[PDB]
Amino acid sequence: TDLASIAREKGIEFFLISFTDLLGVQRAKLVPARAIADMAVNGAGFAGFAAWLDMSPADADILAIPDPESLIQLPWKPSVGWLAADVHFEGRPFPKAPRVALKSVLARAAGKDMHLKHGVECEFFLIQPDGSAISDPADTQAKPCYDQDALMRRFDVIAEICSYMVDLGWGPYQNDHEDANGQFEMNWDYADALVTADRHAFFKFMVKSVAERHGLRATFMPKPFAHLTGNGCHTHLSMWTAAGDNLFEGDGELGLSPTAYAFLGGLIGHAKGLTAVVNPTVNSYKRLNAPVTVSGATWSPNTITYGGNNRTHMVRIPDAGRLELRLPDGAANPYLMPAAILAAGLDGIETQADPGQRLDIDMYVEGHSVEAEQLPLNLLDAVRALEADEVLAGGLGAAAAAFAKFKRAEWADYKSQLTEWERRTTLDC
Amino acid sequence: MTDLASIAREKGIEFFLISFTDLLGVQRAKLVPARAIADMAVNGAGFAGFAAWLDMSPADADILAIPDPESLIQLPWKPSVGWLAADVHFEGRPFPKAPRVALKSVLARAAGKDMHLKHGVECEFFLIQPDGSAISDPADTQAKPCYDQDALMRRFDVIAEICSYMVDLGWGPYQNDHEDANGQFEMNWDYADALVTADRHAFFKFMVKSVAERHGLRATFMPKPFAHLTGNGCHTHLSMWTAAGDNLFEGDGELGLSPTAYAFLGGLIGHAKGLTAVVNPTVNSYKRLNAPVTVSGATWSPNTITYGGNNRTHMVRIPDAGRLELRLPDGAANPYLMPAAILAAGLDGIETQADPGQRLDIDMYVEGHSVEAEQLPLNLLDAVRALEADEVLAGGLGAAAAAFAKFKRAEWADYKSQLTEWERRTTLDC
Amino acid sequence: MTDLASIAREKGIEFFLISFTDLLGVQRAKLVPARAIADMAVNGAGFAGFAAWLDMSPADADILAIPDPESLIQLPWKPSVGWLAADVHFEGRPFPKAPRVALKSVLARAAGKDMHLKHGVECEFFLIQPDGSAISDPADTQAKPCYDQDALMRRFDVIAEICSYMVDLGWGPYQNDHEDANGQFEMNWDYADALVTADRHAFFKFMVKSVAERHGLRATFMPKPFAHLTGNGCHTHLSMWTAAGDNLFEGDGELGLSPTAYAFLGGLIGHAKGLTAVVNPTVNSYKRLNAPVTVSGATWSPNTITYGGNNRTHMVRIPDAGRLELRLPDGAANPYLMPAAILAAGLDGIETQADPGQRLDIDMYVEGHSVEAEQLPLNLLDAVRALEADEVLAGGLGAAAAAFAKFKRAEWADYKSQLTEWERRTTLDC
Ligand SMILES: Nc1ncnc2c1ncn2[C@@H]1O[C@H](COP(=O)(O)OP(=O)(O)O)[C@@H](O)[C@H]1O
Ligand SMILES: Nc1ncnc2c1ncn2[C@@H]1O[C@H](COP(=O)(O)OP(=O)(O)O)[C@@H](O)[C@H]1O
Ligand SMILES: Nc1ncnc2c1ncn2[C@@H]1O[C@H](COP(=O)(O)OP(=O)(O)O)[C@@H](O)[C@H]1O
Repeated sequence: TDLASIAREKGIEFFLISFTDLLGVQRAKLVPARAIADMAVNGAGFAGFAAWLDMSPADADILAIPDPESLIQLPWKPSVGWLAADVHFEGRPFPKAPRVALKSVLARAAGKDMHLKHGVECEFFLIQPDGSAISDPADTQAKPCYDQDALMRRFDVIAEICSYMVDLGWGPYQNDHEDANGQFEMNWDYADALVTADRHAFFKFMVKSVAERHGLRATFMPKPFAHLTGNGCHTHLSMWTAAGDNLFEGDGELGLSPTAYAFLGGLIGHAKGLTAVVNPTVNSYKRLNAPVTVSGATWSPNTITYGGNNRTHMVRIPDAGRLELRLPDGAANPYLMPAAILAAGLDGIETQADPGQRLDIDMYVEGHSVEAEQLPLNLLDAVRALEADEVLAGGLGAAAAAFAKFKRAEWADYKSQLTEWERRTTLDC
Repeated sequence: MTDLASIAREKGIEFFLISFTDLLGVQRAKLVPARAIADMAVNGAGFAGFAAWLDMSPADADILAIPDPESLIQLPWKPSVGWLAADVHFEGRPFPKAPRVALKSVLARAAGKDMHLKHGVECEFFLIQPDGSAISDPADTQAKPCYDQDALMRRFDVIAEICSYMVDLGWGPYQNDHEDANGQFEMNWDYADALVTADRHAFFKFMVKSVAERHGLRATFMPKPFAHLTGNGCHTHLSMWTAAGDNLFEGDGELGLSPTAYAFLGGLIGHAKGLTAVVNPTVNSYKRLNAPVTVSGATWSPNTITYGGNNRTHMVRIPDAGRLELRLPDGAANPYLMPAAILAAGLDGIETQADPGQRLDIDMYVEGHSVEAEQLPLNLLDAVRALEADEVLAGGLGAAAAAFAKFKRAEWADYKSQLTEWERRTTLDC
Repeated sequence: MTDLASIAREKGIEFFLISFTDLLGVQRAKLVPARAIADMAVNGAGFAGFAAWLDMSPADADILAIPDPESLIQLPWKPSVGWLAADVHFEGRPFPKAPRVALKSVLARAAGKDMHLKHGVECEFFLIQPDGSAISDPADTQAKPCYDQDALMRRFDVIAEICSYMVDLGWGPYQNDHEDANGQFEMNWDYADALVTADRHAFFKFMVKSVAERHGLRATFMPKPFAHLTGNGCHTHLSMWTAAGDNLFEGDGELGLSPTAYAFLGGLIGHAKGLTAVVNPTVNSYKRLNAPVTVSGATWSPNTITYGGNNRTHMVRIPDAGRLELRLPDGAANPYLMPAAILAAGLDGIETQADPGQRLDIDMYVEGHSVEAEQLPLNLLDAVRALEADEVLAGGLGAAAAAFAKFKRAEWADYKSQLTEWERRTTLDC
């Protein structure tokens, strides 16, 4: 059926034709039902220059072509229908647009009968509308993870959103209060990478929208509070044949196949550059200065290492037939992130990359001793690692170079800023 | 035969709170939609143990909290949610550091000797301002406020609502009182098998806190929340039953007690110091009014390792034939570790035919200065040392004891850096 | 022949400040009454080194700070007090981690080759509100404020007072300027033997801070105290003299320089990265305005490892025949470690006949994007790594280098936990 006919059936009065730009910003146009047919076929016009797409004011408008299978009637306002879209420029999918970049990598893998499936653990904070503190002043204890009281104190927003995911058929299965005061997580079933990526982009918008409707605010910022741990976006990954078999399932260590370990080998070999994409902000690189590893230290790995059922590494092996990449944070682009991961993975497969030795230790503690390689310490270094990484850069195409340019400009901006701390500690130098 | 998915459908349960109690008594829970409960009930809900008070490592596999379907409680103030108590499992086995698991281990040993602990709890709590700075009722001020009719009825709405919930839940509530301190209250219900009472105890605190907050108030089970007032006890009533339904404490001796009851009592006396660490488990548990002429609420807490008689002045009171009341525990006492440690002490007393000593039919707050009675530990650190040195208790509670002690010493080091306003005001001019 | 007790009597000195500079540039001092100075001058003033920035242990014997009687300065704003610079001694020997001692070691090596470093410092500073939140003069606002006559005279009282002090002290002050940033100032004086200039540098900062505060203001030598303004340089002028009084940098080559000057310059270029760590020693030292069209005060700091010519756009300027100006250092540069590290780099250049490369007679803020010039370290951690990897510098400064690096990494770990308002505002909606 066409979108126009569905608009009539479901009572949809407007569609949000939406695309994700290089910085993860949701760009959208609100079009009345009477216009969906024309837009569905010809796309909605946007001036790509006004988004983060590294285009020119003199370029022809991009046409964003809605994927009708992505359709989501806003559960809090069903008369509006959300669509994810592919940005086209001059008659071709635009390779700097993240969803397009992802579909390209997916296409290469599918051509080898390898279909990436993933699921995302999107931690977020519920905070005051002005952003200055968490939403619950009573959520204060040192180890608040899974706090029953605080969890239920936010039952209304959490349960409302969860029920929405049930109805949407995402298979939500748990809601938690996470490690930091004010921090939460709502998990749902993994799916085909494109499906999960669309849900991911929609989910952030749904959480922000519902929080705001309850007089609160949600943030997926990696390190919103100086005194608390950060928002991870830990990602679970597996590769499937079209016929429905999990290629990662095998008879090797921990129930993993050689394909799984070669994929993991790409993740390891490509970790430095991968960091730039999945920890994509200046803020992504801040850490509590704590010798005694906080309860939430696990939100982020420090070392290019794996694995085991061990939340202390860059890659965890939770179970047979999957890998968990713990590297990504809450700012990770829903499309660029799976795309860059897949590019690194496929390469590991094609080069039969060796992931090295599994470390069955606590990398936060007994891993000071080990000569494990360290992850990039800031945005600029991660970006340089990305540019120097030919497989990764070539994997993502022109998205990589445009991304790197935006991040360098953010870096320059950042370097003009003063922290209160440096003023306090240097004024009397 | 208890199928959670089917009950969710019958009763309109949209979410379950799969919950467990950690070593510090904190309620840890995950909110799972009904569509996920079958899987969770069989396999458990995963939690990173490191993130709770379980003395685990960041690198450990997640624990799996396996819900006890029999504990199910639809939240009376929000029936679409079903609360479940759970046993922490680690590496395919029950996790001995988890309080509910520690308790079940002791009960199993007792049950193997055909001895079944039943207890009831007197969970005093205060109703206070949301910011915690004062009691909830500024008109509750009189020097002797206990059982004040006015103040009690002024909080009729919160108390009656919670009591009605307990009626419907089948706990057999039978009385609600204003207790000894201004702002202090208590709601009693029927004793039951220890695990049943423990689960109810854990749920009860959550219910009182939740309902208070819905009414714009706050509840606290803190031992000594106000410097000018007496404290929250968790006085505990105890009896031991055969599988066939006989109360072993019932007998022909003094006050209607059997020698078994007296030997159990003997274990409580013998293990008192270490017991204090578990049932008075916070730095705050050791604060006391400095009054030369006693006080109305002095009874909230015993000072001496003594019993008994129908006398609220001792560590152990004999309220009636067939039971002992341990008056030691305070409101911070872990709902599971407390019955566990008490049972460990009492089983040892029975096994050794422990002698409880002389019953003192005197007022221990007065006449108990004279009597050469042994004093209870005066602070957290001394209690913790007595616990670590107590083989029966430490061994009885398993690894839970050592982890508990490590946590308490860390709290103690924290406490030792703090300054009271008093010491500043009285020492600044030294 | 310089007797402190006798001078105290002649000149009315009631107290001495026996002072030393630690690795972070902090002035450590003890206030001793005149009656004690003889003993202190011979034996030194005791300090617990652990309590200053000297990377020592609580268990170490106190260091003894032995005052250099020749450094004596009666505080011009309070002549009853006599300031003395001191060498830190530990276990009967000069302490190599102490900056003044580190500097004297390098000078001794240079002097052993009949090479005597003389330098002068351009110590920019801002005059600011006592609370540090803004510059001291709310009327100093114009986009190009450099040498503003109005704003300069509006602070005539503090500037003239300090200048007069420098006149009486014999430093040969010759000019006072409003510098490039609003609120920024500079007071120049004659170059001198390196140790003399270093002592004066240390005293000067203290004098400016002290006099500003007496006038209800505050002075700061912080590199980048205001986000909207350029920074405080400590541009340093350098020449090397024989004992007989000849300036070795003077010669017949380009711009009146000898091959010795060019080889010295070659060492500055070769050792630039590591040098950056010492003379730009704070996290704050690496902040910069983000302007596409340069700025009036852009010159406060070089971006590239290049020279030279009478050109304020490079890391090294050749102001005139017979000297080099290193523009690298900022206001946080340790008065002793900075000349020490510079001299270590320059002596190596002379020893290796280091090639400085091509002089660039261009505007490096503009035309220096094109030129394939090497960039200076972009942050503290990278500078520190370059320093640790620099054998000549690390070896030249001795244990002072390693301790310095340890301190800077610790500051860095501290910095990495901080959030700017900018990143919160631009990332909260990610
Ligand atoms: N084979 C798989 N491939 C990709 N993602 C998966 C796979 N299996 C599960 N996931 C997803 O991983 C995420 C985390 O699952 P979860 O069972 O909570 O992991 P764990 O309990 O081990 O931490 C969920 O979104 C889940 O659906
Ligand atoms: N045989 C028993 N064993 C354990 N607890 C009991 C027993 N009998 C009563 N209790 C419980 O003791 C608690 C207090 O009972 P209560 O009659 O109010 O004591 P009293 O009036 O003597 O002070 C209640 O929870 C009650 O159910
Ligand atoms: N031969 C020299 N060696 C070291 N420093 C010198 C030498 N000559 C002058 N200086 C010092 O350099 C600093 C700057 O001098 P100045 O004449 O104002 O430089 P310019 O005007 O070229 O920018 C002063 O402290 C000055 O005394």
